[PDB]
Amino acid sequence: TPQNITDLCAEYHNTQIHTLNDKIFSYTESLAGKREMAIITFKNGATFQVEVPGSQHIDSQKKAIERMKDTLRIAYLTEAKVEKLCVWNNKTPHAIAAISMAN
Amino acid sequence: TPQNITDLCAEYHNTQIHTLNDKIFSYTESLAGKREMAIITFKNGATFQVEVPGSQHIDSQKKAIERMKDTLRIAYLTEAKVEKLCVWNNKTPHAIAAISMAN
Amino acid sequence: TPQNITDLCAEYHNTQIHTLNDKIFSYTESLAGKREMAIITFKNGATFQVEVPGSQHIDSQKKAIERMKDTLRIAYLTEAKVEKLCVWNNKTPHAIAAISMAN
Amino acid sequence: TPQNITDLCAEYHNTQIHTLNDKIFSYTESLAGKREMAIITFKNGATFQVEVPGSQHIDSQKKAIERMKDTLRIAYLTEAKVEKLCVWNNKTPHAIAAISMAN
Amino acid sequence: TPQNITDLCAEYHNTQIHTLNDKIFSYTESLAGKREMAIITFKNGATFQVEVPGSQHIDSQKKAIERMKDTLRIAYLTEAKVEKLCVWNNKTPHAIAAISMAN
Ligand SMILES: CC(=O)N[C@@H]1[C@@H](O[C@@H]2O[C@@H](C)[C@@H](O)[C@@H](O)[C@@H]2O)[C@H](O[C@@H]2O[C@H](CO)[C@H](O)[C@H](O)[C@H]2O)[C@@H](CO)O[C@@H]1O
Ligand SMILES: CC(=O)N[C@@H]1[C@@H](O[C@@H]2O[C@@H](C)[C@@H](O)[C@@H](O)[C@@H]2O)[C@H](O[C@@H]2O[C@H](CO)[C@H](O)[C@H](O)[C@H]2O)[C@@H](CO)O[C@@H]1O
Ligand SMILES: CC(=O)N[C@@H]1[C@@H](O[C@@H]2O[C@@H](C)[C@@H](O)[C@@H](O)[C@@H]2O)[C@H](O[C@@H]2O[C@H](CO)[C@H](O)[C@H](O)[C@H]2O)[C@@H](CO)O[C@@H]1O
Ligand SMILES: CC(=O)N[C@@H]1[C@@H](O[C@@H]2O[C@@H](C)[C@@H](O)[C@@H](O)[C@@H]2O)[C@H](O[C@@H]2O[C@H](CO)[C@H](O)[C@H](O)[C@H]2O)[C@@H](CO)O[C@H]1O
Ligand SMILES: CC(=O)N[C@@H]1[C@@H](O[C@@H]2O[C@@H](C)[C@@H](O)[C@@H](O)[C@@H]2O)[C@H](O[C@@H]2O[C@H](CO)[C@H](O)[C@H](O)[C@H]2O)[C@@H](CO)O[C@H]1O
Ligand SMILES: [Ca+2]
Ligand SMILES: [Ca+2]
Ligand SMILES: [Ca+2]
Ligand SMILES: [Ca+2]
Ligand SMILES: [Ca+2]
Repeated sequence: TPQNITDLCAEYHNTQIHTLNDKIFSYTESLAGKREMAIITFKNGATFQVEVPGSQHIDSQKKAIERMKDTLRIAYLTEAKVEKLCVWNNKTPHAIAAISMAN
Repeated sequence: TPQNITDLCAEYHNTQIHTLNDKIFSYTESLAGKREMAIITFKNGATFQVEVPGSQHIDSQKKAIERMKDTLRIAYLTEAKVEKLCVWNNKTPHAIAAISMAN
Repeated sequence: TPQNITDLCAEYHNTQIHTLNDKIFSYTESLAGKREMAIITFKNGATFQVEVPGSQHIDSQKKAIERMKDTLRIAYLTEAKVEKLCVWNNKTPHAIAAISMAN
Repeated sequence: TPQNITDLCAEYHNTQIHTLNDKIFSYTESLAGKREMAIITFKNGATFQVEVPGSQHIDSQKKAIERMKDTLRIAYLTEAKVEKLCVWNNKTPHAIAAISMAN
Repeated sequence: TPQNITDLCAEYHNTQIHTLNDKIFSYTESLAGKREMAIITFKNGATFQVEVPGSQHIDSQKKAIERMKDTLRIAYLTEAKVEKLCVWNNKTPHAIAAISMAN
């Protein structure tokens, strides 16, 4: 299996790496019906979503989606540096597929 | 798909953005029957709930309701600055739909 | 809908408010069969349980029971000041219905 | 309903209280099949498990077993002082039934 | 039942102990389809996965797999020293079976 986010991201169609090397600037979370999601931004204005669970997910990606929103919240609150995100770039905002964190 | 809490709130009827730019002053949680809910307040007396799950919520919102109460608890304990709340204003106290945090 | 713990407590029979204004002194939790519960005390010796889930609880409370134990453990570990508890006072020890944290 | 760990421990056969008054020295966790468990140690070498779930457990204990593992991990990572453990002494290592924390 | 990670690790085929005595250098998390997993690395370049749940795993392991990803995330964010890992060495990268923390 790939051993880093760059290699993991490159296996998938319609994906790309954003290199942030920065903490999350804002964290937004919604419980509204059909927008049960999180949205993050960085200081540079880059904005990312964790997608609303739907038909494009295999429904074990379901637990993974919830984990990812947990990780973004704790990263925000701990000012953890986000190294890279692997995103689907065919969504607006870009939708997070993977995150890497390093000091 | 919205990129911020203001645009997301505008997708919903009978909602309003409140801007607090302040940490939560009090956090209340209840397990009592029919009042399984959370209430937050700010120093200025603004008071909001996460509603008891009911018929105004769809299946997809149930997990998000639990998530939002987790988020408010950790935000209170971290003294995290709350930027904005998107709220349903036909409820008293007003009911949270979404939160944004930035500092 | 109540906007504070005192008003919420008054919607039930056999409840009362304790005003602690103090951090949790001790936190005890048990996985022993039929005693799957938590117990907290304060420096003045006031002692409270989260009750074992049983037939006296409705389905909607089961998540909220789990949540309350999560809340008491993180409040203990962060030395958070507990303002008030709403408790059923026909249990020994008093059983927690709601909690408020402020200051 | 007991009001302290010592009184809870005395409801059960084959138990005893260990009085540690110290933080957890090591935390071990396993996902290997048939050893889905946690093990903690103290500096003096006292060693305790949270049992692998099985037919020795009633249904109401399964959430509490998961909770106890959560509690031990956060206790370890916060260096929380463990006052007492109630354990079954007919297991090797001794199996945790309850924990109390105080400072 | 084993009392430490080395003895646990000797219970399985195709496993070995790695002794790190270091905090995790990076934490990677993916929800990408069929690759829902975490990857950690240490400063020496040692790289480990928590494997995607699949047919090598029995039902009793599924909660433990999710727990182990929770553990690595919080270990990462607390800069907790990892003492040893027990891994399956017939995977790439080596797959985590168990973890011990001590400092
Ligand atoms: C506890 C209390 O009475 N506080 C009030 C504020 O009202 C609460 O908070 C607002 C946001 C809402 O959730 C109310 O239902 C609560 O009782 C009150 O805020 C104003 O409330 C009105 C309600 O229609 C509008 O939301 C305004 O936009 C708010 O400014 C303030 C000011 O009147 O006074 C107390 O702090
Ligand atoms: C361990 C012990 O005996 N503690 C007592 C207090 O009682 C405990 O805490 C109260 C809140 C209740 O849960 C009891 O069942 C516990 O044993 C005791 O508190 C008073 O308790 C009575 C009820 O029995 C009323 O609730 C009063 O409002 C409480 O002040 C205090 C003071 O009497 O003494 C020991 O700390
Ligand atoms: C190539 C890389 O990114 N790192 C390597 C180490 O290998 C990685 O980590 C090990 C533990 C294993 O998961 C490999 O699959 C990874 O690529 C490599 O560690 C040694 O790896 C060998 C197996 O190839 C043995 O497991 C040794 O015990 C490990 O120390 C080291 C060489 O020491 O080089 C880079 O750090
Ligand atoms: C809120 C906003 O419009 N911000 C702009 C950035 O765009 C956002 O973030 C990127 C990563 C995508 O999720 C966008 O959909 C989102 O609106 C914008 O970032 C650039 O977006 C490009 C696509 O339009 C592309 O992904 C590029 O890689 C990325 O750098 C930046 C720079 O143009 O400006 C912000 O204001
Ligand atoms: C690794 C080791 O040998 N530790 C010693 C303790 O034993 C461990 O911890 C106890 C609580 C049990 O879980 C043991 O199975 C485990 O090895 C030892 O504890 C004493 O062990 C006695 C018999 O093994 C008996 O259980 C007794 O209750 C307990 O106090 C302590 C104290 O002598 O020393 C460690 O070195
Ligand atoms: Ca800062
Ligand atoms: Ca402060
Ligand atoms: Ca202190
Ligand atoms: Ca220390
Ligand atoms: Ca550091």
